[PDB]
Amino acid sequence: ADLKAFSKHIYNAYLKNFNMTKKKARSILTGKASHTAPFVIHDIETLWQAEKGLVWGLPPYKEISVHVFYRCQCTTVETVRELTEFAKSIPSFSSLFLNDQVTLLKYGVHEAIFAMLASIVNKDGLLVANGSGFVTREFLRSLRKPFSDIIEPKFEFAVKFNALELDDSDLALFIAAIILCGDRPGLMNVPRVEAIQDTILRALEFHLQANHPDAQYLFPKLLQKMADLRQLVTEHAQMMQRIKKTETETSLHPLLQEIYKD
Ligand SMILES: O=C(O)CCCCCOc1ccccc1CN(C(=O)c1ccc(-c2cccnc2)cc1)C1CC1
Ligand SMILES: CCCCCCCO[C@@H]1O[C@H](CO)[C@@H](O)[C@H](O)[C@H]1O
Repeated sequence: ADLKAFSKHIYNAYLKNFNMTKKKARSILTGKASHTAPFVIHDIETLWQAEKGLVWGLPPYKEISVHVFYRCQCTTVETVRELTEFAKSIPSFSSLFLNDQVTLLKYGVHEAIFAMLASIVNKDGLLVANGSGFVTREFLRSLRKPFSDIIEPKFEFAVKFNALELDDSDLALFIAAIILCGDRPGLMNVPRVEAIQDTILRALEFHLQANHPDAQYLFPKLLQKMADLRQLVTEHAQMMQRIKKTETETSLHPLLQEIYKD
């Protein structure tokens, strides 16, 4: 009965802390938010114009693939910051000891990052710089290995995910469900976390039958997506290890070194 209130507070935490909603993202991608459109980045020259000021600091320069890799890090570290504030706005999360909070964010943020990335992605590319840019998938494909191999799987997941047609209120509960996961290694108060997760799942199962009355099997499809996200992030972490090993001139932000340390 109270699930509607617990879930409303999660929605508010979502709207207060995340830079862009799926709502705002889809209106830009479809040309319904402004009479100015995102600047399309599809090669070195458009990339250079975007950096020069059209659209928008980092470690010293090295090459274009690496440059784009540093822009991906900057966006992930920033999204880690929004996920930390989102999580702390969930009272039951803030009741956990600080070390359990860190353990859940450490192993959950990338799963949650890649779930939210679908919102800014279509089959042809994705938005950057708060919607001022659009970077083409074909450009990101043209990057040299291993940087194109770490990017392209996220588009595959994103286009299938977007076929579920979730709105921001669905996503807020789904993200909370990914972060409050009782399985993370070294978790201290596991029973307390599992109870929170279960509450969010029940809130989510209720929310879907109200918001998507005609979509059947959506809840078990979303549970499957959470299992798919765990595997996508396992493969992402393996690809990050190879970059650490073979791309020695490429630096990793220190906060990402901590997440990938284990
Ligand atoms: O392991 C880590 O934590 C760091 C390593 C991540 C490496 C893989 O990152 C991927 C993969 C697929 C899709 C999106 C991203 C990065 N993201 C971007 O929004 C993003 C930002 C800027 C550009 C960009 C800017 C300028 C010119 N060209 C491209 C493109 C994409 C989302 C945060 C995930
Ligand atoms: C900002 C929230 C995201 C934080 C994710 C980074 C977690 O790094 C971990 O921080 C712990 C210190 O508490 C260390 O003990 C671990 O060795 C380290 O892996």
